[PDB]
Amino acid sequence: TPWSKSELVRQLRDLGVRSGDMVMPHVSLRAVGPLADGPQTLVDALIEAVGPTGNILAFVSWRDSPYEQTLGHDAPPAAIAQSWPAFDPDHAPAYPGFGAINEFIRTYPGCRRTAHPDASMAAIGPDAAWLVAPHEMGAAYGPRSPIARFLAHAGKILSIGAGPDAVTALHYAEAVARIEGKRRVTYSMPLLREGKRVWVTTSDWDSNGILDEYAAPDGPDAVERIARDYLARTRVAQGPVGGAQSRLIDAADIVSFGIEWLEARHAA
Ligand SMILES: CC(=O)SCCNC(=O)CCNC(=O)[C@H](O)C(C)(C)COP(=O)(O)OP(=O)(O)OC[C@H]1O[C@@H](n2cnc3c(N)ncnc32)[C@H](O)[C@@H]1OP(=O)(O)O
Repeated sequence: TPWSKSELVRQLRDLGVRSGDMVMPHVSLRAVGPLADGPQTLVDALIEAVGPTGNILAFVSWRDSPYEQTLGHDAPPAAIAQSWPAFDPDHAPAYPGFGAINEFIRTYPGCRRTAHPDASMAAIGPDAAWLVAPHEMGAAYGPRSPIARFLAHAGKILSIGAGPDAVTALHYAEAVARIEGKRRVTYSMPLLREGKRVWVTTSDWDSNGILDEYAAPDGPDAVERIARDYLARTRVAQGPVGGAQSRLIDAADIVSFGIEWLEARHAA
């Protein structure tokens, strides 16, 4: 029998979600189980849990991000630059690999979208416009990014049946950690400025592994190793959301743990 919206709200209340919270969810819909009206039931429950003054922030990215097609080039290759669609924030579908719930979040009425096509975040609430902008190329997940403002607003990370590798907020820890040999990447994104399509090439921290030893694809990255060490040492509210084992993590605490984690293992 499918979970109802009221049942999910009660579970979110037991986990510790309160009205007015700023919550960032990472969801495995298969772990949640069948819902009354599909994935929209969980979206409605999250919005009711945080209340009218609460906020939802999701890393949704973009289904058609030309990341690999422009990686390692000082400019988009000719075939990519001439035909790739421009990133239209209010019309770009989310990246499916990060969870099918994100396409329901980004299409919710009133949801805002950041202008960074590869690191695009979706936000719902009174602080959505403040979270969503600015999000310029070269500041994907570090300072001046929605994650940075999320960390400065007592944000909570809601892992619903998702693995420790999904903690997007830990990309901020990699960005500011004073360690040696941090990996950087160069790619190009097609932006939409005043209806005109503009290619922007930038360099930023490698979000697929900040260090060489964490960047192998077979393959736990620095995010997974930090999150596993954190969850093995920290008391965190845990309980069911639907059929999924869930965690409500203090974002500022796990990021401070991540900075100390990286700086303790690598010289400056
Ligand atoms: C450090 C970083 O930044 S990592 C980047 C950010 N990544 C994240 O946030 C990921 C968080 N989520 C996770 O980690 C999860 O474990 C995942 C997404 C990787 C895998 O979990 P899954 O449950 O297998 O994927 P998902 O959440 O999308 O749900 C899949 C179900 O939704 C279904 N579905 C897909 N689209 C729709 C749709 N429009 N309508 C209804 N159902 C849909 C799929 O068919 C599937 O159902 P099925 O069992 O019948 O095949």
